[PDB]
Amino acid sequence: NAAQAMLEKLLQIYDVKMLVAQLNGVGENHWSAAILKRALALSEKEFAHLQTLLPKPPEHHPHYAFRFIDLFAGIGGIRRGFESIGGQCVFTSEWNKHAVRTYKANHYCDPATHHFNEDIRDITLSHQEGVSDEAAAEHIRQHIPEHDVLLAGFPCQPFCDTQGTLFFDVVRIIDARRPAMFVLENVKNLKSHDKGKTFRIIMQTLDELGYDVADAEDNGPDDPKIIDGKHFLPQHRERIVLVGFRRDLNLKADFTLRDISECFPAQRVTLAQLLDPMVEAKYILTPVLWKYLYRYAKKGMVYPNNPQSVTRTLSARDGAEILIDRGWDMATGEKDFDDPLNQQHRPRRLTPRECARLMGFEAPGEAKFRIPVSDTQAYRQFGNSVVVPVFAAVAKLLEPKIKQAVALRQQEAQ
Repeated sequence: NAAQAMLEKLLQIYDVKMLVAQLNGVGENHWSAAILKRALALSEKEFAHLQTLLPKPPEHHPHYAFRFIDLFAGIGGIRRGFESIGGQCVFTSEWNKHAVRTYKANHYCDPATHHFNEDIRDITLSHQEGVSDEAAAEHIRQHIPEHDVLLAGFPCQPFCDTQGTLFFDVVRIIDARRPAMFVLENVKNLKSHDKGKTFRIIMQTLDELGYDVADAEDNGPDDPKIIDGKHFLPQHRERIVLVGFRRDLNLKADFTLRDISECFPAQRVTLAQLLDPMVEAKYILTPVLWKYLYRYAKKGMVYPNNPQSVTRTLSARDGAEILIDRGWDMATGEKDFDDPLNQQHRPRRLTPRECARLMGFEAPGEAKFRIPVSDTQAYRQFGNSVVVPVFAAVAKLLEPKIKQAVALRQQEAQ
């Protein structure tokens, strides 16, 4: 009966074609989609191999340090940091079906203690005018469990004041559930958006909810709420981070995101360290694509052997945009672009896994991160993601505060 249980979980994540290929790769039996479906309605090493395609629970399972939810979860960028400090994810909302597949491939999700939602309005009922605020709150609580830390990456939309936006849905959820803390991620320029109206309305809304936001009054060009991944990984990637503390709990104390610098690694990961020395040929640019990309570059090239690539930080400006040199001669390209000899040295694109390392989902040298989707979807996913070690650092700063909050409610239960 357990074999049918694994297959249903596997089919949420992987294409039938991939599972069939994986089963054939074990080299014991011949498999097809139809035969796989038959088995879903046969064992030994095949079972063992399929196990390696699913994430294991953390080492401390089933005992967790605190509870959190994951809104606009993507592929789990914000989740990783908090799972790392013993957190239990008890609810995830993510609209993008392919992102959900990558999420499920890398995060253990027990349906007895966790729920997925696709469309958040289905829970908040924000599109239903006739539902009262209290009835909506009661409805939200049916779907979203009690939690200590709310995590959200919401989209930047212009603006009872927040109505007609996804920010409103997040606010409805914070009000219905009153987590001890929240962490919201947003675009670096949030402060400038709509002549400052968006940031002002967001901060005022959060304050009126009863939350103290870290560094709320520190809004100059050195704003500590703006954190760049460049401190952890070799690319410029800034997001604004809004950390809130429920005021009645008095947890904030001296907390400040200025302390983030304590979390910076001793030595930063280099661009060179993230690259696989051997890559499939399909990553080499096609002759036509190189014609496109070359003219663009004239109207980001990495030289992994040039000493500078130990130092350099890729701008904000991967498996398309970021290119790895394979010995193209500039002068020859200028004289005769189609030179058959120089054409053996077209640059290559980053692979999805190298993009995973660039974003912090994958350690240098390692291949633990599961990518169950197409290269195209994977690039999109990594492009849309938070920088993992930024939020791991934030979680580390919050850990003592989170432990205090859990202690408070456990004592509040007596």
